[PDB]
Amino acid sequence: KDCNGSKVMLLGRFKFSDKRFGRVKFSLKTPIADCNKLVSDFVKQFNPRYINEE
RNA sequence: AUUGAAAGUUUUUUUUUUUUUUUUUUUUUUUUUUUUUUUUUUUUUUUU
Repeated sequence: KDCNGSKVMLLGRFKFSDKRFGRVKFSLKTPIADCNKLVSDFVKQFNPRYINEE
């Protein structure tokens, strides 16, 4: 939902059989494009199933 | 049936010889097998 900050994502070799391995987050370094309106449109059109990452 | 007649114009002789339809005469002169086409798309080096 937030353009200026992402959630935590599982990625790497071990991300299920471990707690301290496979926790990464994304961020925009050049937010030069309007993004919040785009995210709002996407969630208002498709209504994606929000999920949480252990 | 004569004045009154009975006789092959016949035998014999090669139209033959000499002489290459011959010499010269390149089926060649030219014409680009080119021309448009991305070896491309899909796939988390990974779990009890």
